[PDB]
Amino acid sequence: ELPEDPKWEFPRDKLTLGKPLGEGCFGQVVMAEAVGIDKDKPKEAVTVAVKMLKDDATEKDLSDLVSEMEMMKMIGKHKNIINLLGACTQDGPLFVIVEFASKGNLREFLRARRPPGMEEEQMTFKDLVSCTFQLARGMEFLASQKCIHRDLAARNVLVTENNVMKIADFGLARDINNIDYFKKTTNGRLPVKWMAPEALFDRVYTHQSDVWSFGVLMWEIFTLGGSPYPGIPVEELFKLLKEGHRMDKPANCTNELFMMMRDCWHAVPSQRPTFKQLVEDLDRILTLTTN
Amino acid sequence: FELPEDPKWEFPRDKLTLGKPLGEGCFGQVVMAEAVGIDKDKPKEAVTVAVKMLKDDATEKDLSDLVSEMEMMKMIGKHKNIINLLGACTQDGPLFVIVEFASKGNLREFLRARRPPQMTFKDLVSCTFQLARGMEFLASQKCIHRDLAARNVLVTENNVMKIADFGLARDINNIDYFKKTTNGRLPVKWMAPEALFDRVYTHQSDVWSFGVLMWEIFTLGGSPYPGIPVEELFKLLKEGHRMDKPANCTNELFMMMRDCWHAVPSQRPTFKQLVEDLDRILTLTT
Ligand SMILES: Nc1ncnc2c1ncn2[C@@H]1O[C@H](COP(=O)(O)OP(=O)(O)CP(=O)(O)O)[C@@H](O)[C@H]1O
Ligand SMILES: Nc1ncnc2c1ncn2[C@@H]1O[C@H](COP(=O)(O)OP(=O)(O)CP(=O)(O)O)[C@@H](O)[C@H]1O
Ligand SMILES: [Mg+2]
Ligand SMILES: [Mg+2]
Repeated sequence: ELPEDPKWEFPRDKLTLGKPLGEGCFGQVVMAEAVGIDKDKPKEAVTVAVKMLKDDATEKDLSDLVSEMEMMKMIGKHKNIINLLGACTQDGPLFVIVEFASKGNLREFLRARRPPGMEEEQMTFKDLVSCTFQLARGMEFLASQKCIHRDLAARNVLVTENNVMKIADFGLARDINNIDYFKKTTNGRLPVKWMAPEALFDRVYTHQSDVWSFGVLMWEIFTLGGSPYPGIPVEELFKLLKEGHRMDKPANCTNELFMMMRDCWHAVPSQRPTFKQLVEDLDRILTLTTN
Repeated sequence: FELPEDPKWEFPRDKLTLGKPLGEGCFGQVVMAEAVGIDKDKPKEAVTVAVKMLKDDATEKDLSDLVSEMEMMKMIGKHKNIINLLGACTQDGPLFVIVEFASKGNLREFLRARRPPQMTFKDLVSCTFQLARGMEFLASQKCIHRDLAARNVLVTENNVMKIADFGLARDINNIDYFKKTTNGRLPVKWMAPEALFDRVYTHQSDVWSFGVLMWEIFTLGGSPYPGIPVEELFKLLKEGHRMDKPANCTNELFMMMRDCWHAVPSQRPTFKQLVEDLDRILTLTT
């Protein structure tokens, strides 16, 4: 029932499962040591992350984990994407082997480095811009691979030992050319506070709906891991989005970067910047920083 | 989005004092609260309650499921072995679904906490009987739970077993829902073969789940199909694989589990038959 793909298959006896990285809703992720995984360096144990099902897994949990594996095969290598390293798909549970990011998700990373008195090492304004630029490059790459993430948010970004930002969690990602999928998708399982109005109301997913999400990701970054639409329950966001409600400027944010967020949140999707435009604009801001 | 007001279930927000979170869920949050007017007979009286609500990262489906859960609980009458709806805050704010507090939490953790390195055989039979009575009542209210398991049973300060988590429960008369259900969101290890392969949900699919619940109880919160990943259960169920007898279990109670797991749904006992058979075992025990 699981697909065979010999070029991605990693032998189970070379994989040593270690500490769980969090107890998980639709699966479990565990630290592991993989010995041959780097073909250049056989006999060398690489620390990896292994996504697998839990005991109380649903049919949909297995579907989603297979889809996530296949979506990662279809997406090329990029510096700012969590890349597939391998899979165990035969004579046992499904293991999807991905790059370990030692510093965890970006939400927790930002929150851990907050200055005191909002209610370890601090991030500079330049660091937050570097972060945003890196993620813009990741999404420009994804858009070019015909991939809509649909679940872009700080909690779905991972940070490596070298502070490289990596887009992760491709379980909800779809090919923009998947007509049949988009024609029948009923009730959304995308966090409402990160959804483009057209995605929320009309079930329209494009790279431009990902750009809206990127704007919320920017807001998350410049609030040092704040929660969007603070004090507004999801229940009331529906009505507020239709009336053109938008978030206000974070503390760690210039008017320039806040106007970019506002552009990301244009009512008309084609009037939002492309990721390509976001990479160029952010590059210019990063080089003009003047610490 | 906006909910209609059902005046008989509406509770005013200013009478509800949210307290300690009882654990962050996957599709929502449950919090302890004090509700003062909640019992209409006793207006002055502060009742400790549980409040189900959305999280900040809530999906459209999370809101749907919380509304459905509230509506399903309205249809179900009061019963000692069911978590009952007490009220809802549905207007000018986030949806609060107010339910009976069970101080000792879910049955899985309760049993695991009392494992030898506290429960008698009679206690485990009492547990099973109580839950059989709960499900007999639900079946009679035209409710299919679909997600019967130890983690969806709550234990009160007085060790009363209460069936909980009606989020996935459906009315047998909900044909529109059953006609279009795509990929299941029900834990595979508790699903009747007909529910898993054919998307057929009946009281008899709940009876299969009850059998797994029995196995969970008599293993003191064990994990079903031990060492068998969900991935390989699909094939094993088609070949008629069934779990073996727990240590703390009589041949009688194990044969009842096996009956609950009959291949043919109509050949599985009804909850009514399970209540009568378990009553007899409870009175003949000790
Ligand atoms: N490749 C990887 N390297 C390091 N940490 C990773 C990782 N992939 C995931 N993680 C982290 O492991 C933890 C797993 O927690 P959990 O299993 O509850 O997932 P989650 O909280 O992200 C819910 P979901 O992924 O279903 O949206 C998270 O902190 C996640 O960011
Ligand atoms: N009415 C109630 N009284 C007391 N405890 C309750 C309760 N309803 C839920 N709980 C407990 O609160 C905790 C929060 O978990 P929650 O109810 O969100 O489910 P869960 O964490 O098992 C995953 P799921 O969302 O799928 O149920 C659990 O320990 C649960 O058993
Ligand atoms: Mg995530
Ligand atoms: Mg539960």
